[PDB]
Amino acid sequence: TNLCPFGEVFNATRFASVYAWNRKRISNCVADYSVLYNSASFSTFKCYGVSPTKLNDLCFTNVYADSFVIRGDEVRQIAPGQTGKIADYNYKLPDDFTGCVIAWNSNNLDSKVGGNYNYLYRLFLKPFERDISCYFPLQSYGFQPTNGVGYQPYRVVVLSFELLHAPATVCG
Repeated sequence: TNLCPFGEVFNATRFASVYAWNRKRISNCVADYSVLYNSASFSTFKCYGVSPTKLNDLCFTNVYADSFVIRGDEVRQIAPGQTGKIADYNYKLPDDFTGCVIAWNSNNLDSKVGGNYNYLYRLFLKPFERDISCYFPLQSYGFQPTNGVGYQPYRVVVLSFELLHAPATVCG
């Protein structure tokens, strides 16, 4: 009864840029979701399609966990059926969304005094596109603890749940 390894998913020291977002497939383990509901420390807990307390009693063939870091104000840009900077250039999301969205503060880790220029965004998609490639069309965020709330570095993970013709691999 090996757990699904979410300690390196949530408590990774370095995530990725939003144009190179880290997707990790999760299969063949047991996963606990109610402790992620009752962690009581996430600035954004939103679960689409299905309630998070009842997710512990469900089974899924494949999970895709997508991880990136965005600004403050555009946590509201994570929805299906909308427009936005992330929604057009960085991470577009399909309208049939049964996965769930967790975001939290990372001013403590993803920013520092004097500027954090770690992360990169497409300043110049279809759903689930990771776009790799006279200006260069990309820019870098400027991250300070003295930056504003909408300027704050937040970490976002997105859980995509799939049922296929395979037998079920991830349960609770």
